[PDB]
Amino acid sequence: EAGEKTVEQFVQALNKGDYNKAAEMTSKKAANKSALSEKEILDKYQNIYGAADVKGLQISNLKVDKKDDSTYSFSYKAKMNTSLGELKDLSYKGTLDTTINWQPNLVFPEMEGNDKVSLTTQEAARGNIIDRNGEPLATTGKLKQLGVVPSKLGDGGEKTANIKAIASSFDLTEDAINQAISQSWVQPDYFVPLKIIDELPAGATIQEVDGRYYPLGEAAAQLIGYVGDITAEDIDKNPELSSNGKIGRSGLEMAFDKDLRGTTGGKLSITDADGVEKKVLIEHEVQNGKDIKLTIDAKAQKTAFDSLGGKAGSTVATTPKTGDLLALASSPSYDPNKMTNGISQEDYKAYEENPEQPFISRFATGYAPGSTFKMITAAIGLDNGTIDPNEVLTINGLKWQKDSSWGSYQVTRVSDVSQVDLKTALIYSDNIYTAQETLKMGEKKFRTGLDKFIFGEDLDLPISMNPAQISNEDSFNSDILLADTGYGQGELLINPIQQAAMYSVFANNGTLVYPKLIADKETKDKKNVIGETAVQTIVPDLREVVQDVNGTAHSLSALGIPLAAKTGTAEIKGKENSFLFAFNPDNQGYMMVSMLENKEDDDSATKRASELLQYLNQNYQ
Repeated sequence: EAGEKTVEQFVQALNKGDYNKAAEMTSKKAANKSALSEKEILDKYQNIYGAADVKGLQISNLKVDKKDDSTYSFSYKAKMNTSLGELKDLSYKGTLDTTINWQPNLVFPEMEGNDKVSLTTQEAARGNIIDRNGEPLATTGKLKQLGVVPSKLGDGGEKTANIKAIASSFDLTEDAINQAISQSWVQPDYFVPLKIIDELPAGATIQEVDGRYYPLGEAAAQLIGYVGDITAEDIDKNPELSSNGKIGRSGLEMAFDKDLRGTTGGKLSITDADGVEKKVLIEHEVQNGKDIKLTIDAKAQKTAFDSLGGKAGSTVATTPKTGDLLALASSPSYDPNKMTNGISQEDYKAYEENPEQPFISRFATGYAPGSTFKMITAAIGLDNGTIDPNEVLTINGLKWQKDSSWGSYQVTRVSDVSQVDLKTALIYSDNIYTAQETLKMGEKKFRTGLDKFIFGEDLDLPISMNPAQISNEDSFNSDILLADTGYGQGELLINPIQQAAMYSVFANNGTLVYPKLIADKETKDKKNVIGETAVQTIVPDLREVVQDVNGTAHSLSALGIPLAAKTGTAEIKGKENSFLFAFNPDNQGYMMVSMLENKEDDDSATKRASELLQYLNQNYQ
């Protein structure tokens, strides 16, 4: 009858922690109907379940018959979550009076009379994400935790005045302080945690508590990611997750959650009235999460993020001969510490509504590579024999088009240099030279040179990422699209990591070295991507891009360090992105690609790259 509804509500009240209503659905105390009073059932359920942090109690196979004229029996299978994992396949049985004749059979299947529960949980320590030199990127730190002692809080209006004072001095609703103070585990003299603080009234104290901590903060927020309290929804996906631990929601905290979380150790069992083991429900051994060391340099990461100055952009720093990802900075960013602990709705809405989008991992976002890609188009042209470094094109003005069939579109350069060869085009960042040489090269030869790269490949990196593409379809279907792809801004989509991968060929004499994030990983490369002669022709021109007084990266020559560089721009609609590629041509110890997305006028990726270049030249030979 309607007794099935009485069982559904009973499991629903137990599922969300409401033990008083669940106990209110029980029958009066007797020997035929119910074994305890409602308060006794309340205390038993709290003491047992809440100690085990029982959440996500879900039932199935619910069958309800009718035993006598006023009794109806019921049975169902149940699944539970504890600090020790999932309790699946649990057979519950009992009677109905519609009320519930409660027996200790309904706490755990095979308890009877005055049986107790043994919960010994003592373990867990999430693995640490450390940099290439052992510096912490995601460890456990001592955080400041403000909470309230109910006894030292006051009586009557004193308590209300102090609650309003604490709620006003730290921005929290009065109802939160009163709800945490009135929760069922709290005692008058216990420390009730309220918030973690990034003038303490009567009752407010602050403790030092272990918690997930990110030393670099926003500087590595996109890469490392952040952690969050496990919900019932997450327990639905993976059963072995403890119902109280933390789970990585983004970045490497999520990509490596199984390797970093370990397994909480303990034993949940049922004992008799005299404490002798009856049934072992759950038991596992303590296993802390495994630490994960990356190729990231802590100081290089911090410097590459600070150099972006909060503007929209990204910076990737590698050791091109091995592929070690020294730095993966994305700006703007968010506070991961304030994200894992206590984040207000207003601040999270400010994060999500920011047009610059601090949440996106810009180092893994496909972009038009800009006129930097000129290098690639040059190398291909030097491999197939299309581009003679000696030949000089006569270019008049700042705009050019193949013919009047382009209508209103023209390729734009910045410097009106009449005689332009390859070295001059690299020094002045000439887009017209590149467009003309690309059109003379043809689509077939250009795509032949391009397919020697990593277009369409899915890199072996623990970062969510889409493979780089040359264009939308397999053919350009347009001379304009071919020319624009020539100087790196058509339907091209290459994220900064893939950009560094492709550009590594100039530091390995034509061999592409795939980027590496895990330090233990072996070095994988791809040989004969571009010819050796193309490298030995372009790299000195890339030196001239810095040394010549009209090189677009001449401001770096003041640093007095061996640099081979190439600037770039990309117009999308108008919005303009700035690019800088730079590496040590003497020892190939480091390589760097930086980007300013939708740059402010007078701003450039080269204007902010000096300090990172100095650090990399000092510490990576």
